[PDB]
Amino acid sequence: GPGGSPGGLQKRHARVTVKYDRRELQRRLDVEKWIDGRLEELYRGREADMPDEVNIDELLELESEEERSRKIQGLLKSCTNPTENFVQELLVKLRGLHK
Repeated sequence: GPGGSPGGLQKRHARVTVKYDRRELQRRLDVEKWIDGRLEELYRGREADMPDEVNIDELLELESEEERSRKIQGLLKSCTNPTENFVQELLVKLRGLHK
């Protein structure tokens, strides 16, 4: 439509925002901004349609490779477009501590 579109948002396949806004890590602010911007890109309605957000948990305070980032990749494993961001985001965040 002329800008205002009725159906076709594909910007939030799930109110999934990471609750990591209080810790010494450095992926918390990005935690809410990375996942919210993820479904904003992804699409919701074909693959990731389901929720997906956990990476920051490990890097937040675990000392274990982005195990959670792999979990979201489990539900988003499908990937159908810029998903490369969703999967790389959860992983990119863990790339702060796990290096």
